[PDB]
Amino acid sequence: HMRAVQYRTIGGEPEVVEVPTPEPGPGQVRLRVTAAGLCHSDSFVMGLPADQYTYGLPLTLGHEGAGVVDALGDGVTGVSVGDAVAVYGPWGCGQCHACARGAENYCTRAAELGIQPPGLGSPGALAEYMLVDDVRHLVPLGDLDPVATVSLTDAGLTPYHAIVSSLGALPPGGTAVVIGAGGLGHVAIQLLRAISGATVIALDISDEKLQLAKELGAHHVLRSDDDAAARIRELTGGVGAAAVFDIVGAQATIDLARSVVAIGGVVQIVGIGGGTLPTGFFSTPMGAAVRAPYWGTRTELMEVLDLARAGAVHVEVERFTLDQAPEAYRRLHAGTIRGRAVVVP
Amino acid sequence: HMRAVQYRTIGGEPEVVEVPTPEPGPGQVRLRVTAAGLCHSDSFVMGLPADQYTYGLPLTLGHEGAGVVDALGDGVTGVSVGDAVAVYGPWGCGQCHACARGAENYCTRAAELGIQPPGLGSPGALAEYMLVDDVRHLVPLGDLDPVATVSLTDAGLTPYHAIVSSLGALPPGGTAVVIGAGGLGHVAIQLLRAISGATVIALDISDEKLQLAKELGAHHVLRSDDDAAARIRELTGGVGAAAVFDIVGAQATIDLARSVVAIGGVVQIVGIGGGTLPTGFFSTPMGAAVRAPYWGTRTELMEVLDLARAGAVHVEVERFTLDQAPEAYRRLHAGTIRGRAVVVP
Amino acid sequence: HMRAVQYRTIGGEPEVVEVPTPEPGPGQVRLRVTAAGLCHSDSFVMGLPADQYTYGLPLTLGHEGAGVVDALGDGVTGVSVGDAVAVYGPWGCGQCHACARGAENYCTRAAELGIQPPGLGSPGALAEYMLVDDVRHLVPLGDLDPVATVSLTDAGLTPYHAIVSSLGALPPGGTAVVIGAGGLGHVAIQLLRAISGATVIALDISDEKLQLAKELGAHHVLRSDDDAAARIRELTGGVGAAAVFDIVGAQATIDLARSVVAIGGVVQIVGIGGGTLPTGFFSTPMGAAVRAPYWGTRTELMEVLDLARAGAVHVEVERFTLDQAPEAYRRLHAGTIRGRAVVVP
Amino acid sequence: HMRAVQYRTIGGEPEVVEVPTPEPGPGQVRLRVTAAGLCHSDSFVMGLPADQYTYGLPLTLGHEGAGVVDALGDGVTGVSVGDAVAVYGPWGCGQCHACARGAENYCTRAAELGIQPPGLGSPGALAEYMLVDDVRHLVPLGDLDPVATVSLTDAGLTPYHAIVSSLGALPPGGTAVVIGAGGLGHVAIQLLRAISGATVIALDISDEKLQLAKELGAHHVLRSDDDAAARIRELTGGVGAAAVFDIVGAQATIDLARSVVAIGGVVQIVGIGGGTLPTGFFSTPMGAAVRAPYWGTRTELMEVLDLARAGAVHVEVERFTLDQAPEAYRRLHAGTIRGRAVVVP
Ligand SMILES: NC(=O)c1ccc[n+]([C@@H]2O[C@H](COP(=O)([O-])OP(=O)(O)OC[C@H]3O[C@@H](n4cnc5c(N)ncnc54)[C@H](O)[C@@H]3O)[C@@H](O)[C@H]2O)c1
Ligand SMILES: NC(=O)c1ccc[n+]([C@@H]2O[C@H](COP(=O)([O-])OP(=O)(O)OC[C@H]3O[C@@H](n4cnc5c(N)ncnc54)[C@H](O)[C@@H]3O)[C@@H](O)[C@H]2O)c1
Ligand SMILES: NC(=O)c1ccc[n+]([C@@H]2O[C@H](COP(=O)([O-])OP(=O)(O)OC[C@H]3O[C@@H](n4cnc5c(N)ncnc54)[C@H](O)[C@@H]3O)[C@@H](O)[C@H]2O)c1
Ligand SMILES: NC(=O)c1ccc[n+]([C@@H]2O[C@H](COP(=O)([O-])OP(=O)(O)OC[C@H]3O[C@@H](n4cnc5c(N)ncnc54)[C@H](O)[C@@H]3O)[C@@H](O)[C@H]2O)c1
Ligand SMILES: [Zn+2]
Ligand SMILES: [Zn+2]
Ligand SMILES: [Zn+2]
Ligand SMILES: [Zn+2]
Ligand SMILES: [Zn+2]
Ligand SMILES: [Zn+2]
Ligand SMILES: [Zn+2]
Ligand SMILES: [Zn+2]
Repeated sequence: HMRAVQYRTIGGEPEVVEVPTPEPGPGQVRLRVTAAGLCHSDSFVMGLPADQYTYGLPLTLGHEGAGVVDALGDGVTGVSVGDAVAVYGPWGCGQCHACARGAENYCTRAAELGIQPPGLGSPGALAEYMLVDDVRHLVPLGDLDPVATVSLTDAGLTPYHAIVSSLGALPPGGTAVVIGAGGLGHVAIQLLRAISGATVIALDISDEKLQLAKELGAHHVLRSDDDAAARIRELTGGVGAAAVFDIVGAQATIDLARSVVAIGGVVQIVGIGGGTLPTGFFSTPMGAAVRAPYWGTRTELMEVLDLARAGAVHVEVERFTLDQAPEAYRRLHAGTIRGRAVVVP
Repeated sequence: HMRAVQYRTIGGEPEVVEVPTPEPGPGQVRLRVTAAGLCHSDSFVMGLPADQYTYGLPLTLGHEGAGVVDALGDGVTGVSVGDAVAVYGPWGCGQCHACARGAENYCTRAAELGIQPPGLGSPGALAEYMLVDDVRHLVPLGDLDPVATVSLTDAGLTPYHAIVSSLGALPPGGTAVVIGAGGLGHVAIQLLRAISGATVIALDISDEKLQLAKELGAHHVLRSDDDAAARIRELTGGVGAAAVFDIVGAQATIDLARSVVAIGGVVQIVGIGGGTLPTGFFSTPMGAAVRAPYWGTRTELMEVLDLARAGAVHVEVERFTLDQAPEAYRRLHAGTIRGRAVVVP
Repeated sequence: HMRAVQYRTIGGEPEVVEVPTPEPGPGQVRLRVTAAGLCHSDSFVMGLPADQYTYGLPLTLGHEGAGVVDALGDGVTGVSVGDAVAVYGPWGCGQCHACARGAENYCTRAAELGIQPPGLGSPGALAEYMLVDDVRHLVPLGDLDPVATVSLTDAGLTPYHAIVSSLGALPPGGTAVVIGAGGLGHVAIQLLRAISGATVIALDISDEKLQLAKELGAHHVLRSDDDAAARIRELTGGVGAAAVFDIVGAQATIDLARSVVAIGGVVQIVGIGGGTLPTGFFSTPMGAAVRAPYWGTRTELMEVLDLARAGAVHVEVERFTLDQAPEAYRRLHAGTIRGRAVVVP
Repeated sequence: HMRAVQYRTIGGEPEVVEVPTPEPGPGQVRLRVTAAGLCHSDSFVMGLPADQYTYGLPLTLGHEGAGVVDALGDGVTGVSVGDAVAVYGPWGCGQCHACARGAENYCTRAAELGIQPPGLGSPGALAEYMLVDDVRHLVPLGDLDPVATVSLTDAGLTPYHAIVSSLGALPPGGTAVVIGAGGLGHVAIQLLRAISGATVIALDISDEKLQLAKELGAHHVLRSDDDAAARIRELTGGVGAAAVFDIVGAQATIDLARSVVAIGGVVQIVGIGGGTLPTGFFSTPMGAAVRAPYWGTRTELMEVLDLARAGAVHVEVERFTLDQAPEAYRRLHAGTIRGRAVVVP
């Protein structure tokens, strides 16, 4: 009845399979999927041992989703069949203190209630159709290209969230360091330019990726190696960086972040790569804050899409078919994706 | 001993005159003036009746000052002879709650203590030399061109201050309206682009000035006439503008601001033009805030200069000599200055 | 089938009448009403000429509602029959930028969509039963006394909102002025003590009401008369008040607010009493902001109720029956209610 | 010429000694010391090995200072002989971006320029007289008791700073945990009550100290032991604490802080006790921030003193003479000081 990309066996690769076409229950909506982004978080999930994997098998992947509204569940109002929409991913209960400010990413009853994001417990977007639990998890696209913008649902939303949180500690004329210019990173750079006055130093491990970072707005680019810290120190007059966004989050990138963050600065550990930053006296500088944020808010998604509309941010897309999804994931693990891999089913 | 531009007779024009070269008292510094901006606030001061004028005669004009440090007063440390510096203008006591956060513009003991800005009570910058009361009112220029950047001391500082105050009410994807694209206005536009994601609508009364506004970053430009409000309504989907910066502040521009500010929006009345905005229920929308800010903070000046360094903002300058200062002021009143008039003595 | 208090004829008084007991449509919930507060906003609505009145006749009054969940509409989840809940009143669309941060009070599509608060267009709480449009407009009471706390839905929520907005301009050791110690006012005073370090000056026109204000936390109380401004000036060392909350909002109380707000201060015009504050240069001080807020946010309601739980705030209640509702409204207009009139049907 | 308490030999105890009475150089002021607080930071400094100790020998101790102005240095204005003043301790350059907002605690040129706080490099307050570098490091006392309030210069200032930084993450009705109810801790508790709506859970290791914490405003007190985490979990409905202030900062107290901080919460590591908090994914919860703040700002000091004036905070003082300073330090290390040890010379 419909085609989809699923994780089905622990330690195995994602596979294109045929599954039932779902029907919207009451409250729910079905989208005909127009675009679906691939995220390195998916590689992280599939790289988990059986004892640590909690999302059930099979799992349709894909938590960056956009589409056209296909069918309405019982009692649904707010959207009409035919509306083009992006999917807000980090679902929450809707009612707690956090959910009420739109910050369903920090919902305090989601684990207890078994609420799970699409592609991370609930059925994802890498399919011809998908279900969304509730109308508040849908944002209008207007006449934004779904393929061009779908990744703003995470590749944009997540670093935007990290940046907005950090703005107090990034005055104009301060310096922001971005470690990793990939899916999130290449959007992170653009977002720092759009809404701060900060000088942006990007880092990565291919010249080719550094060149894209330069073009996307990075004032300075640097290889992520042993020299990085000292060059960043030189670039900031020895003061260090007011803000550091680590989009890798390995021990070594975190170590780098610790050596270059300024007095009173902030480190957002965005990338999930196995490290921790030892925060405390004589480890991190005085006044320096460290945080590992997760995804972002409903308002923030809308805001990121509005930046797309205004031409202030865009995704560098590498386009694929549904059948190529496995192939594309292999490319992503190998580091041969330029920007974001996006599937059009 | 030195040449200067002064206001000497009520209702009269500024004149080039010869005066004593001042010597720095203890705490004070003398600058050899490298650049001096002209502001429409000066026209406002000289247009005051005798009973309302409080700055004493004669008065050397010019509150946008930059220079090279010429001589040190007794006990001065912090600066060296030869340092290039911008002058922070809205002087305060240094010690009250406001002064301590750097916001000497909102100093609560300045009037009581007779503290007055250079060119607005104290001797100004339109001269070959000038005195600054204290070292904390000097900011380093580095290798910024004094002539290009001097006006960032007010033409930049003032609207930057207004914008920073308003950022909470300007999410990315909201709309900011700028009424008046003159000295402050043409910098205001650039600053909104540098540090917000907001769509900028500029307004003015010459096509020529609107064209410069477009080039400087305004997404949309509009003649400031009877149609303005409805076009702004159309441009925002009928919601109105999240923020309005009125750099004219006449009753009519204020009236315009009131008709277009959105629910929960903000109006910064920056221009001094004789009006007031009737703020209250069924006059201003629910949640809408109105403010008449003054100048800006010490940190904000530094921040604006750092934006100049990073190429994010600049002043469109029209250059003059000291002898042409009167001529230049006539031009400013007539509306035939492109950006900012700057004198080099 | 059920008893209710309605406004039925323009210029007439509210009447106890018998109406149909409503049934919950899909999405909706019915409450058995445990308490219903009376607000002076209701007097304002009933005092409107026919051409300005937009809520339709008849209208069941009462926008401060609490209850026990009586029946669930089709497809409703989140609440169970038997749950004790407060009603969040300033309803919005749920989906716009403002609604998504919980600030349905500043919803930008409510007027267009005909969305109306209970007791202010939709059927209110002064009845044995009431309908709520959606589950997100219900907050749990836990084991808070509905009668004691119901007025926190507006009498608390509204000034809390005004205070939270103003906190940046109320450092500890600054002074907050509260003009009017009535339903909102007597809670406003308590809230300023709970969550700021500000010295509180309350004002009113009866000694008896001033005495309650003193007891509820006001550091200083003053008759609202010609001497008020100078006493407030003396009390602040001539600086003025960092924040002023006018809970009357008549021209004279607004005039008072203008004369006493400090440089860089803020005025929240909370009371609806026909005035406007002329905001602008030489009318309001430099940096002073003026705002007419409306109600508050979803998070703020929860926060106010949590303060009640912690014993940090309470409502001084004057208790009535449904039959006494008209009588109680007469008392409120005459100024002989101590704190808040609350009806228990 | 004058008596003072100094650290003179590595690993040795502080001694009362006779030294020259200092004279104010230009810019400087001499205080006749009216009170001098003892801080556990001093124990930390004296417990340092020779290779890690950087403050030179001898060193007059005492960084909580208050006094009466005794003599003016050359060119000093702002203060008069006879003015009662508290000493702002975390000195900075005065001119950098941080210093300009008053945050000399986060000055980015202090280490480079050898600027050192009184009692932590510069000569301290535990003496009959002391020198202050500049007038901006003095705050007026008014008619506050120097002995009662002197410790607000650090015991108050430091946690106030930590709390103010955390307020965004402490809505009213959230929970704040304070680990350690000593000099800073017992003020921290009061400050959380004064300026937030948060429920306060204090912890310590003596019943006697816990009892004082209860009296000073702690809603709940708990022994700092193996049960602490679970009781805190029970007390917050399993959500955890929105904010945790660790005033011990040992590995075990930091471990406790990590287990109880909520999703989106914040940990301020205030105490210097040798630990670090491993901040990062699956170590700290999503959105949780960790920071090790240092001292506070100029505005914050003023604000804390203004809270004292208003009766909102006070120091529980244990009074000593200069000769008893060594004895008092022994007591502090042994944990037999109730609140703050204060010396009156
Ligand atoms: N916190 C969140 O909510 C959240 C959300 C989405 C993704 N993520 C995480 O963010 C990280 C990045 O995701 P993505 O989709 O952008 O990955 P990606 O594969 O698109 O990009 C990774 C980039 O990191 C670069 N890189 C690798 N090692 C590096 C090093 N030592 N120094 C500098 N650069 C280095 C690569 O060259 C590449 O450009 C992942 O760990 C992912 O799980 C986190
Ligand atoms: N608040 C403060 O602290 C502060 C500081 C500096 C200047 N100002 C004030 O700001 C205002 C502008 O100063 P400036 O130096 O930029 O003046 P300017 O002469 O450089 O520019 C004025 C601009 O306003 C435009 N204008 C005039 N009427 C208009 C209308 N009805 N609609 C749209 N545009 C209109 C003109 O065409 C011109 O471009 C003045 O009133 C000045 O006194 C205030
Ligand atoms: N902005 C909003 O969203 C919102 C919400 C609710 C109520 N309100 C408005 O707030 C105002 C107060 O409502 P309430 O229910 O507390 O009224 P109330 O009748 O309970 O209290 C009014 C109080 O104001 C006092 N007062 C009257 N004139 C005064 C003066 N000149 N100076 C000082 N005190 C004076 C009275 O003595 C009384 O104590 C009303 O205008 C109401 O419509 C606004
Ligand atoms: N970050 C800063 O800028 C700054 C400033 C001043 C002081 N400090 C540091 O703050 C800490 C406290 O200073 P103080 O003067 O208040 O010390 P103090 O001696 O006055 O108080 C210490 C308190 O901690 C309690 N305590 C010890 N171990 C504990 C545990 N495991 N659990 C709970 N409570 C415990 C003690 O019983 C005592 O009440 C020190 O480490 C000091 O160096 C930091
Ligand atoms: Zn992802
Ligand atoms: Zn939730
Ligand atoms: Zn000016
Ligand atoms: Zn001042
Ligand atoms: Zn009301
Ligand atoms: Zn809405
Ligand atoms: Zn200390
Ligand atoms: Zn500094």
